[PDB]
Amino acid sequence: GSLQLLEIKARGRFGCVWKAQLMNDFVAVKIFPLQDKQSWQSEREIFSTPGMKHENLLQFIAAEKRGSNLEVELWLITAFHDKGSLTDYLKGNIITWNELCHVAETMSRGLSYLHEDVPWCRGEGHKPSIAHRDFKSKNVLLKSDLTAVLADFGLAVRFEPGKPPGDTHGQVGTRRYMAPEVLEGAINFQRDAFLRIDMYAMGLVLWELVSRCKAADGPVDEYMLPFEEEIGQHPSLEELQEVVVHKKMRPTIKDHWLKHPGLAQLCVTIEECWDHDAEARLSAGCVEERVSLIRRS
Ligand SMILES: Nc1ncnc2[nH]cnc12
Repeated sequence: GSLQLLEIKARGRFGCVWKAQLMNDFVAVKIFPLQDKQSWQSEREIFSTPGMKHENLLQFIAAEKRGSNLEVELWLITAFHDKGSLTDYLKGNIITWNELCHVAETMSRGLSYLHEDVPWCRGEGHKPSIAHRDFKSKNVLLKSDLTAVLADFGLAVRFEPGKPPGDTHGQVGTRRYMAPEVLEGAINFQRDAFLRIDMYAMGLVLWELVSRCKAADGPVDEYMLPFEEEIGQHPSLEELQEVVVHKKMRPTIKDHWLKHPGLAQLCVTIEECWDHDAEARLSAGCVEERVSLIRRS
């Protein structure tokens, strides 16, 4: 190769992302140990679906089966986004209202577009809807200009009559971002149903953005993960089930945030996104449109 590995950037779930050098540029190389072949094959099949060339989805370069028995590593080469992920960005920066609006609209744009069935993409073919299945601020990367890029499709599932998937399990996502349906183990293998599970998680990602924005007044608090403040960064299926399902709670929307006309309307939108009733949640496309028209306020 002229592929030259440089440094570890992210420790992913089933794989590990290296900054790497290719030709005169950088590329991200995710390395799967050989027991995670089926995450590498899942993830490469998603990237290989028609119409996945899109400004707000991570871009695919190559998948390499580096060898034969017991030596085999599985490499997946995508574009490298130096600015990194949204969660670490939020960890170290407080963002402007224009930046929030831009990351919110491009992030819902890339999600609505993942979610979208496109009868035909020229030279390529049918793009079915795709549910992410692990949507979170770790999995939203950021361009130089803060444009959102969705990443990490190792759990994504296509809704394509006739091309079925492999083993698809019920509770596969990061626990903190799990819709109550999911926590309770109750999930129809239907497109609308999975989409709405993604939308509950984008709701919490929106919250995270709002929580580190300069909100024309009060001080801005240090970044926390959804529910890190209520239970832990981690604690289990059982505590989330209390706080999220039984007691009905969500990350606090601060009173003083409501005195900004933009943030007031974005929080209304968040609350519809993370509604207990799955059927009451907005689609990604309706969030993209909302965000656009709030910017315009
Ligand atoms: N985790 C990551 N951080 C930065 N750039 C990436 N490009 C692909 N994955 C990436």
